[PDB]
Amino acid sequence: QQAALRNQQAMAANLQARQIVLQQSYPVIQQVETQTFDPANRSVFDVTPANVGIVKGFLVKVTAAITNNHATEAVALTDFGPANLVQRVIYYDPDNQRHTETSGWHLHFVNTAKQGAPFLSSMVTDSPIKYGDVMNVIDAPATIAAGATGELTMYYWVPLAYSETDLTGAVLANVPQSKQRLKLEFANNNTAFAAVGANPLEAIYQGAGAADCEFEEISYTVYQSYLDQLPVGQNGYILPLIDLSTLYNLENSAQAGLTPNVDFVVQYANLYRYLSTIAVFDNGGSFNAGTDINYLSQRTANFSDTRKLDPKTWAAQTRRRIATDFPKGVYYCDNRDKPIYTLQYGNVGFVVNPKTVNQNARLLMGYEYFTSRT
Amino acid sequence: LRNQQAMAANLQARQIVLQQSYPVIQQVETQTFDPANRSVFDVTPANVGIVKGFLVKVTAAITNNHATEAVALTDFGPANLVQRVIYYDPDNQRHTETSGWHLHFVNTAKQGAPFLSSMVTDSPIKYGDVMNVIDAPATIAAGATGELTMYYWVPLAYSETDLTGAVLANVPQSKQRLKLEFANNNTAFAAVGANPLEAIYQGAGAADCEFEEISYTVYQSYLDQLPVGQNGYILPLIDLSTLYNLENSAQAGLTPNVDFVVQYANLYRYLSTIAVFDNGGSFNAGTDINYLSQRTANFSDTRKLDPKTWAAQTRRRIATDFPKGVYYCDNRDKPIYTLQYGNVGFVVNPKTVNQNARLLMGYEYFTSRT
Amino acid sequence: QQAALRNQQAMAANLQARQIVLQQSYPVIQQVETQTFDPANRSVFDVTPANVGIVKGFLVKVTAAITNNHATEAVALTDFGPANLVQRVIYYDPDNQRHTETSGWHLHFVNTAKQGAPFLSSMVTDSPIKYGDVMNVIDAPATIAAGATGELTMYYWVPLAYSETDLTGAVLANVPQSKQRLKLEFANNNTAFAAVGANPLEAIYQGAGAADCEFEEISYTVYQSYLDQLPVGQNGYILPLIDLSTLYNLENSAQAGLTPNVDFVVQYANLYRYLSTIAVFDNGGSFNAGTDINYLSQRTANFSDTRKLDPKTWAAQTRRRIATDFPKGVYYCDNRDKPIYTLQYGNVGFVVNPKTVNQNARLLMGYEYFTSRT
Amino acid sequence: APATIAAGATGELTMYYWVPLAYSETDLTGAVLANVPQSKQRLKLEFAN
Amino acid sequence: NAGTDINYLSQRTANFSDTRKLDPKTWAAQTRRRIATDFPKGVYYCDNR
Repeated sequence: QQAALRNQQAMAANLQARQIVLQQSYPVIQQVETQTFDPANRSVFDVTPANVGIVKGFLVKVTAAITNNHATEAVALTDFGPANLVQRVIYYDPDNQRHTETSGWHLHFVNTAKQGAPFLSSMVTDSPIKYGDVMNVIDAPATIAAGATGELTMYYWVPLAYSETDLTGAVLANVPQSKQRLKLEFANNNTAFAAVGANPLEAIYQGAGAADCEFEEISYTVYQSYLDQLPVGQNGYILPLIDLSTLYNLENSAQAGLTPNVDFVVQYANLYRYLSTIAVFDNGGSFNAGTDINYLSQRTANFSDTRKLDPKTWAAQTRRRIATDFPKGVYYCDNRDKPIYTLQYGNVGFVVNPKTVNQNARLLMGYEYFTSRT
Repeated sequence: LRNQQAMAANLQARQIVLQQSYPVIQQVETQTFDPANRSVFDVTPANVGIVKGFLVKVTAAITNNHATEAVALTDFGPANLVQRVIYYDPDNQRHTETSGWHLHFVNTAKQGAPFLSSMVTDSPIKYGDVMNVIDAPATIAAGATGELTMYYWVPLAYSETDLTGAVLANVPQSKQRLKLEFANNNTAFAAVGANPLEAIYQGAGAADCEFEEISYTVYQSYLDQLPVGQNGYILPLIDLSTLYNLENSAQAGLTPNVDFVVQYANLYRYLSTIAVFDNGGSFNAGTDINYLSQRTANFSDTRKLDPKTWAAQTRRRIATDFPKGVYYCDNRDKPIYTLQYGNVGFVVNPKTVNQNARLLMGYEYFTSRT
Repeated sequence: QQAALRNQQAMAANLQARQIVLQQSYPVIQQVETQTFDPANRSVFDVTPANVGIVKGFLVKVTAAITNNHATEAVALTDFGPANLVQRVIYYDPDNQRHTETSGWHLHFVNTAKQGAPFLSSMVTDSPIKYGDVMNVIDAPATIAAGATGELTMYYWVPLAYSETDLTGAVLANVPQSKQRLKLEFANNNTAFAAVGANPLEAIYQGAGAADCEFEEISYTVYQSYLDQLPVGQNGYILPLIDLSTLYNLENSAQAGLTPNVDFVVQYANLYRYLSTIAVFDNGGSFNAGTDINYLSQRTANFSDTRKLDPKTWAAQTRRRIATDFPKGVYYCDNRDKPIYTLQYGNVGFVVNPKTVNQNARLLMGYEYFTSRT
Repeated sequence: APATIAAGATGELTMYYWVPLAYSETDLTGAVLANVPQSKQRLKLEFAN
Repeated sequence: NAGTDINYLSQRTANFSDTRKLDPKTWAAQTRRRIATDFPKGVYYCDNR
């Protein structure tokens, strides 16, 4: 019957231990690996991080030099640009369980959503003191002319723990036996450059000189963030067992079958607690600023929409979250305080009712969620 | 507790039945007809002993009446001589309900090689395709008549030694129903450019092809002289109270580079899965797929593989590849089984998606009658 | 004295735990790494697999594009062909202990022996239904003409566990500290192409156009097969300790000193339990279909041959095992049910009594064996 | 290393470096215990060009 | 369209059995018994009252 007291007590014990760990341990961010390579030779890498304490996440620095060898035509950044330097990232913990498995662009948009502004960007102000884009932390030339070489830098934070204060999703890596694995599939000369008229979704640059663009090199450095000198007690190490037994993951998917003026519904799976949802309307390679959509919504089994909104009003809600708009055709939904959980109510779905549908149209979905390891 | 003993008893009873009864394969019905008149038949098997399955022999003569154009076998060919099969037991409970091609592919998966095929070897002794057990001419030229032979095994029992799914009909009284829908002049021939999925021949002369006639003979396989003990007949109650069925379904909504997930239902113990990528009438050898997988919600992929590596696993099971666009997955040792609907899904992430694309699914599973 | 009861009990406990692990865990096959490279730049790679649960083995997919740039002459596949895409494979477990260390051709012949037919081949039948070589799982053009480019695909299974049901040789990889290592030494432009008259043993193609053949690229993908969600008990994880403390390895060697009509004997070492033996008679670069051999045998210290047979009768025994013959000059011996163990009887040797011996003749031996980790 | 390389000639060089962790073969001061599968050691070499 | 683009319509239970798998005209016949005429082209009705 009742006995649910266990949960209540478990939550309290988990929160208490989390606090003790945060108070007693010390945060460390350490380089684990750096490599420079030619994408023509290789683009997929498997990084083996260190097994020390509780791992919170990885900061991945990526730099690249791209030369546009075309005789006459230039190329220009796509909407995602340097966020496409990493095509896909997948993490496995010591028990070989998969956590995040998503695209670089999705990971980057979530980094932005969680910062509350374009990730690691430099705001512009009227200050006479010379603050500004001094260090080019995330940077890429808007265009690369025929014969020119452009230099790019972009960063991604691959999260395990939900935040610096909420260790839900963190990973205990102390078993010398099995290693963690951070797999990075980088852009290469076949994904980074889109010809005029081709789909720019996964590309960095697009334009009439694309066929002659090539990477001179790509370099990456993985920094691992963790907590060391974990606190001990009578029963050994004090550890938030729920935090460490919960997966905090980002995943993406693709769905097709849209038709003008008809509700296109993407169901949320059960068991997962969805914190945020991103929907990219790849309208056959065209990315529009809401003009190809009637409305978007989140709906429960009951025909009840909780936020059926026209595109600009939907965008207004997002401006309250990241202080600007996501790129054309990218829509965001924050459900952090009340995660979508199909057990709480009936099934739930994310809805897009398109106004215009080009051939090969599809919705690319990105999700942020918590789920029990077991 | 219990069960340990229920299963132990079931297995003991199965063994006694196999040891004491005697297997019989008997013709129950034969018929010749012209599909222009009829193509659906309801065969009434005999209610005797424990029924294990039915071997269905189908022969047909196809005439290409075109003036100058020929037709050639589709990838499924004679496997499409039977379009669908449905079996109802004496208690009005359905077991298998699937297509002829899916049934045939499962027959192959269970044999471990193309069903009833003749393997080619260097033997100087004249073994070989002597009897043309499953046979069909590669092409039928304009004005020619081709002769075809096809066999299907409709299973009730899982195998010759595992009676799970078998049917007790020595008593039931009420009749069994083996429903067969055969190919006809509208399904057997595909014009150039048309979808060849359900057809036997395709080509420029298709519009003028027709069946001269089709014949079928159903053989029933059962166990007779059932063993009797104290309480009466010794029977494996679990085996006889479990359904072993094959079923098919169709799913659409595929989009390039996006995971297309087909959820497995709960309650069923899925032994195998077949997925056919009918890419708008085009059937490709993996080139239109990024990867296939089986996935558990919140536990990721247990076998996310590129098409060739997926095909490699299948080569270990049937010693060759299934036809273009046909993908197989063996889960016999550890059946897909979720207590919650869709806690597991079959995944196909397509590279190329043509108009009218869809996945035709085929399942082999066990489930309780109750 | 007795007390050997311990062994008997240990075996029972090992078998019981193996069964529980097989029944309770779930099998997973997951990609760990993929790379495309130019053999002119590099051909040796060290792959770091994931440390998750009990590792059973690795399925390695290798593809390549080879162009014959010769102006006029073609090249043809050698007897081993694509099986020589990988020259050598070596595996080290987390404790840095070496398991398999052998040639790609030997590993492939053992894959065939254990399947009971040419590994991952497509048999030919009279079926009218279009089964067949649809997916080209293991494939290579028989010849590559002057100016043409051929595409190849081959697969190797690198075993740790003996089989899917016998976990002897499997590896427990849970220590985050030390990584496993799978080293692959691939073919390159110096090993893959043999000139007319040169030794074809390690080459893929041989012919008058060989000097102008080159790889355009080689690509590999390593898939790791393992058991996850291992069963736990009162004493923690239930594990077959003998299985996990036994090495199941493949190794190869070379011996010379053959003389016509004289028994050439290769001794089996002590301690190892030899499951199979492969002997390749590289008769100075010539590979013959038994015609250069009087007989082969396995012999114990006692002049007692257990199977002294003429080449065709030896080949007949092999046809019962793999349903066909191994390539010219390749001889196989199955000792799986009663492994050669020099403790069981005196020393034992594999014998070849050659009829003809060319200059630079040698026997290349391949062994499959079990041995105690300690 | 050849003392000189004439116009048009190619010279071949060989050199060795011992990068010490331990002070000597008998004094292990400075040696490194490398048994944690997690984190790797790293030896960076910046060559002449 | 007036049924010409449909093979059949039905109501089916998980048991995979159909309680009324009918060709379009026969499906329409059942509706004619309910409303004394046919619904407009492409509109199909099913009474489960």
